[PDB]
Amino acid sequence: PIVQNLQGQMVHQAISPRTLNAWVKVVEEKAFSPEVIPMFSALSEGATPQDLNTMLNTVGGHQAAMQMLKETINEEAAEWDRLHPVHAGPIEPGQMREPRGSDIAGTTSTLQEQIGWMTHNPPIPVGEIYKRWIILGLNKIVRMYSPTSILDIRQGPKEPFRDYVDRFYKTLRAEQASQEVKNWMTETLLVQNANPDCKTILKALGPAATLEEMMTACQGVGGPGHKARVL
Amino acid sequence: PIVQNLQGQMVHQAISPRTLNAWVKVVEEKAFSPEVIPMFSALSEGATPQDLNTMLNTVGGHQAAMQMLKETINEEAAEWDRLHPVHAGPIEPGQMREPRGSDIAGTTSTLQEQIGWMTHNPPIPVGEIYKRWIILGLNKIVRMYSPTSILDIRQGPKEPFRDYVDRFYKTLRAEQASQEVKNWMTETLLVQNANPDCKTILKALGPAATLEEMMTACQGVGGPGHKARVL
Amino acid sequence: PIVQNLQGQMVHQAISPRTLNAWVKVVEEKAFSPEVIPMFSALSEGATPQDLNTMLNTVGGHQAAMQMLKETINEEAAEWDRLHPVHAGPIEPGQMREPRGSDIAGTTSTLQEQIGWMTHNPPIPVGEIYKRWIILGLNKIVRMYSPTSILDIRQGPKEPFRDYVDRFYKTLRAEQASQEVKNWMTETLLVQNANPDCKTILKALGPAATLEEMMTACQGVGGPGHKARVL
Amino acid sequence: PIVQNLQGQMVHQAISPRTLNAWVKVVEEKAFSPEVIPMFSALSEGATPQDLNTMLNTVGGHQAAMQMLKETINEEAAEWDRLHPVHAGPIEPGQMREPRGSDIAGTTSTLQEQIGWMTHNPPIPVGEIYKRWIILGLNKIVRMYSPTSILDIRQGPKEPFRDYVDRFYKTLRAEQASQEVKNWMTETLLVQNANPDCKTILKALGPAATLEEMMTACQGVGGPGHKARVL
Amino acid sequence: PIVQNLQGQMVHQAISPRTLNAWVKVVEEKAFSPEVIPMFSALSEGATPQDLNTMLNTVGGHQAAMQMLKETINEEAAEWDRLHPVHAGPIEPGQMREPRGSDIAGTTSTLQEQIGWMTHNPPIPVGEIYKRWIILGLNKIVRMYSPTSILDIRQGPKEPFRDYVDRFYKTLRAEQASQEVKNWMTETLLVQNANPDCKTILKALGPAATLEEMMTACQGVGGPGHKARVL
Repeated sequence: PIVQNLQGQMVHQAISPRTLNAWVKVVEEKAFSPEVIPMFSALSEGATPQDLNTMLNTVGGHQAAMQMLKETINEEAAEWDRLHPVHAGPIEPGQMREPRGSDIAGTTSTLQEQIGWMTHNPPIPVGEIYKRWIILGLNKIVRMYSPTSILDIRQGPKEPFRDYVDRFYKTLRAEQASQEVKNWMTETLLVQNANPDCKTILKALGPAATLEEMMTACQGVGGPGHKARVL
Repeated sequence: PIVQNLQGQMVHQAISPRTLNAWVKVVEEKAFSPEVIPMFSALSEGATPQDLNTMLNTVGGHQAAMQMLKETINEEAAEWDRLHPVHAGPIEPGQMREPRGSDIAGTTSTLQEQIGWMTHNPPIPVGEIYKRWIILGLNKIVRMYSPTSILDIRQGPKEPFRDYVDRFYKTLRAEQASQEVKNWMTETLLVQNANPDCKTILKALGPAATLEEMMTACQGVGGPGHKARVL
Repeated sequence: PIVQNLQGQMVHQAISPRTLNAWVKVVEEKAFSPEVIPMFSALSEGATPQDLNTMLNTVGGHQAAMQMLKETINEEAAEWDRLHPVHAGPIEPGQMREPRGSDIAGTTSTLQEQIGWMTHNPPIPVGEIYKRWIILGLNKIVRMYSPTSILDIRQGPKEPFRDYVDRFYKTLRAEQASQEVKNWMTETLLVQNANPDCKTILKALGPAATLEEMMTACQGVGGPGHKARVL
Repeated sequence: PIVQNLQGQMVHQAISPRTLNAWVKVVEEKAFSPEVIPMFSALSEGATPQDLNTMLNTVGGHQAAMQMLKETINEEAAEWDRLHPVHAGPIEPGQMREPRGSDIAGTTSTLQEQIGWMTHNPPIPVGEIYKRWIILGLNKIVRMYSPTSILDIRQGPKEPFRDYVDRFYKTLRAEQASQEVKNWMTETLLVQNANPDCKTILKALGPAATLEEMMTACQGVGGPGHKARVL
Repeated sequence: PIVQNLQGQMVHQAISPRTLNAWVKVVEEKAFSPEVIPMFSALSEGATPQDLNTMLNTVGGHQAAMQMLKETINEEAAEWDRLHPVHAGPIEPGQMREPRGSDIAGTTSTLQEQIGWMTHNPPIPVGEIYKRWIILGLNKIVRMYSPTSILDIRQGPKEPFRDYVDRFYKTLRAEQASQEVKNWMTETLLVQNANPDCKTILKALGPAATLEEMMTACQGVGGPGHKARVL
């Protein structure tokens, strides 16, 4: 990634094994979970295409998803080719050539030419384009190895209301659908699969208008709320 | 290692005992498996010929593999002797001698004579060549200690397609043959040594179809498929 | 047949005795085969009616086929006489007469007259009209002798697909079907009159399998007599 | 077929019968095997599309394979048609008719209408493109006679090496492996799937070997006699 | 192939299907036999490298031997490449580009290049250069079928002299043998192991006598072979 940004934002240092082991511990245990996306992003803000490749090829497990990520990136580098009819040398004497999808993806480009674009004035941000495409793929794998299953879950007769709404709101985050389809998940699907004693409170006070009332309401079904596993 | 933080300037910083502790603990655990090869390249980025030796000899185990690398680096040292002369014209202050394959190996040279070639204008690539001879040399270990006959690969009787292709790539990564051969293993042996019902769906789909189509297919063969347990 | 030039000077010669010696080998071998229908065409290029009659007369055996043909062609002469518009007569100097079913046979036309119509720009293409009449009867010959039944054809229980699939397309080579129906026969009935063990695999491969995978199906169920030996 | 004459005019030579009798015999004897392929190509030179139909459709046996070729030509005529649109650009007195996919196939174009593209400048190459879709079709059919697994086949215990070597190279000729691959099968698989007593010498002699040296290897399996075993 | 004078206003036309058809009929009837190679030597005069490889390709059988010919060919071309290094390359009024051994083998030349060398002055006859290497490929096979054992081919007193003629001249000519080797071989394998009543006869003649006086020797000799001599 680039280092010493207050001094100049031009001088580099290779990806840290500490950084890679925290990615490799995510990629085992949390790769399929929505939280992958901001942790990856925070880790790889300021990175080179070389850095973005090196995190994924460091991974020893989940080799189909690493392949799924490789597919998404070619599918996107293929779109850059149909989007941009780019030429080989400089179209303007005195300036850089334009990057292609392969130069963006890190196949046809040295660390020097990658940071040549980012450091050139004005910059051309060849890893800010790359990291987007790994986020398309992280969204694609979050679906592929781990779909929502929101019909399947429900509140059982001795099961707590708060913990069931904690699951549903995680499931609804992981969901990639439009807003109106998810709005029905909250105002009908939740109300339908809740226990009937929690159902009265759901239908009275509106889940599209309050939730704090219903964290205090409905504490018989799953039993007293201070004896709960999460505390 | 060399570190840089200001443009045009090189400066050394000493190898850490904690950098070495991490190294020798992932060699104890995983040996020289592909998850270590771009972690080592990231560990040894700036590393001198003095420091590389320092990583090579701090390892206590896996000595047959280490010895197969000692044979490999000095074969390459032998080859640098073959294609370049020995430096033996007389030297003076303000005159550097040109490296032998052993000066590149660090096995007849002091830190000052090394960091001199390396911080030079324009620099001599004395740290990058030795690193290369270990990265080739680990690929050389990996290919022998690779346990799995890719020719004799077969799907589990209750196994899902999704774990089968994931196992398939993971195994194929350490096999020796050039990538055109890997590509045909992937077409051939994955369609043929899947479980019988699947092997027909891949024939209907096609051997040359896109990896999403192949990853999606064959679910519920061998009993129900399954997904990551983070919702 | 005539002699081609670019001089318009189109001289005539009698049919080659060799062209007939090749044909009277072909009539004995291949006379009710699908092979004889463009193979007649291949030897009768530039034919006058007298060359088309001469091929007919030079056959000694298979008189029941040459007779059923000659019937068919006389029906087409008679068809063309009902098509013909009666009594146009010599109402233009510089204008050839309109041809009847007898002129196209060669029955009320002399050889010189015949080459006239042909060598005219645009032609009146009498010999080709006759040839199409003959090919049209030769199709009717193959239709009436050769296996053409789609409900009689079937595959036995330990019978290769390789030999079946071949004599299926040889059945429908000879048969007439409109395109829409010929799609339906190849799709529907070829799979359906297959044996239970092949047929499940052919349900499996379906219309989704490409014809290189489809029409080589069933080799591990048909055993060593259904696989190829390698010569 | 056609000969070029008098400053770009072409004039027909109708086929020789002794050509036509050979051509149908080679298919009747060897089917669609490797050898027919350069011989069809030679039949295909100096001929318009309509002749190539007369030569191809004369095949009366082998009709499943001929469906697999025919449906290749059907498919390739669609690719070519949707590639170049007929009559949608600039047009004027004296221009000739522009060719569809149907016209290259010789379905919707006439004999001297096929020559009309051929005698134009720049000239259009209707024969060679048609000839091209047939040759690609005939490279599919050779693999119908070749083994479905080339890893699982092996030489029997008392079986000749000379047959074995024959069989492997004739296999590589059907399959049409990539260049990295092919070089790796003559080195690895041929060695591994020889019989264990043919193995011991072929490992020892190795794969730099010259073919006579290699063919005079493994005569020990035959045992002692007056005959040598390479014959 | 090429028609008219090679050192003249040479012309090149498209290949007869007959020439490939005829050759491979001979090969399938008679294989690599002494009557055969002189037919191939007669065809080659006026055939281009592309034509010469199209004949070699048109042979479908006999493939361990056809490989040994392609290997022997490349071994002549490798030696030729090294012997005859390239001089200067493309010359604008000069040679279009100059051949190397793989060009003359057809391997890296297209037909317009093969025709441009022969239509240069001095003409380079690449099929005449090619022809001799190919005949060495034909010959290389037959020396394989020939016994190499001098112990086994030895004369003895029981069997007639005519019958040692095939065995002798088969092994002797299995490679290039000089006069010095042959007189060693005629004494040691033949004339020293004759019948004792023939030995003094053949000893006054000596090893470099003619074969017709060795064959007609032993006039007035009784014993084995005396009813089986020509005189």
